Amino acid sequence: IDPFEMAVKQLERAAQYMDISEEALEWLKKPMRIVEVSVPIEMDDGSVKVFTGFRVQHNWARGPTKGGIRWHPAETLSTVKALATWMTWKVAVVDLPYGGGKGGIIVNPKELSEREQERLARAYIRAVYDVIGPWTDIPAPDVYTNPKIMGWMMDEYETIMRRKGPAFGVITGKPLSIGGSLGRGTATAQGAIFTIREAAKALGIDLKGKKIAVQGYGNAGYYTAKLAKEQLGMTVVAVSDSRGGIYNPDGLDPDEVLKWKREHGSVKDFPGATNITNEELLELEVDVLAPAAIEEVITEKNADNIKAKIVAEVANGPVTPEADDILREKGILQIPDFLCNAGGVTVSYFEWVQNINGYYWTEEEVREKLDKKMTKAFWEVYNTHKDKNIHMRDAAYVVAVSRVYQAMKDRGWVKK
Repeated sequence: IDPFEMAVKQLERAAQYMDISEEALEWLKKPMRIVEVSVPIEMDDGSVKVFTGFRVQHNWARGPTKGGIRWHPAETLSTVKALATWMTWKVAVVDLPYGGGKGGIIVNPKELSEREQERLARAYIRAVYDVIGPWTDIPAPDVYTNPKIMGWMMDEYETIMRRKGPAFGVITGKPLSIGGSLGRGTATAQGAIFTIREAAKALGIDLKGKKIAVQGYGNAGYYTAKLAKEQLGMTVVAVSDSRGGIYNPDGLDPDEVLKWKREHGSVKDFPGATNITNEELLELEVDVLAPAAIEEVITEKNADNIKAKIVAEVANGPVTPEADDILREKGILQIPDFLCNAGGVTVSYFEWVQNINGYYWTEEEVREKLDKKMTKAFWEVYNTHKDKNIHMRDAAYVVAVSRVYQAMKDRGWVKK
């Protein structure tokens, strides 16, 4: 099952729930520009190896395209195109002046040296310079790619551009020393927490004293649990990793859990915590469940056993459509996967704005702006949910596609 076909099928599913012209749908089913380039670098042994690089710009009706760069040995053009299509709706649902973009290199960075990684980043910039820019296409960190690569890429772009403009704004996720932005580390978790708070508010419930269970204990789940406990006052009762999971009714402190994980190798054998597997955690009775791990974790098999009132899809697509329908029939409020984790792209947009303006904000300003954006986006999606009597995921798709379609119609690209 190809990923781009999956994305197109999802888009058609969304379109049959809204009034959109056929020509606009056909336009949206095709990326507007796809760039495939060869990336030659010099290895440490002296030889020259050529890698395959991609840069897909799905749509730029609303503004310059946005999207990360992946360095994964399993990268394909279909995956990049599907992720660019997903990024279009992701930036549209938050009402950002951005389009959809995505890049990738077919490479295994685990076997590349520090110098070789720098050469790869610089060569990728030298190859895709003609299709990227501060107002054309803004890359971002992604799978197996870190802010250090962002700094290298920005330096190479500035060298090529000869400092004729805001070279800091060409790429986001940069280190603080060079055009970086505060609050980037906790962006996704902050957005997820804000969406969870808004969902609980809408449902008429109090977070203070409520249980939460988080699956996956990476950089998105640990901050989610942390900020949940501080801001929402919720009692974290269960966390899990790929190896295993733990559960303790009284409450878990994520700090020593992460310490233990980064000292033991996994989040298990915690004192007073019962060792449980991911499936037991998923079916555990809680108030908020936040899957922040490998995709497709809530399927039709365990959909009925879920007892969480709110399911926050922090990860990218952890719920299958059939399990999604089952959860909807059970009165479970699902936050769309590309709406819950939209804090990262929002903070990236804030970083781009700071770079473009030459003025940089503080932590509090970034946090309050992110709160405003997430609150407005979630209430828009929820109002569409209630007005159209369609699925929340479907409501988010309707909102995003409606915004993109209006932008296209205003530009005159589509006449209907």
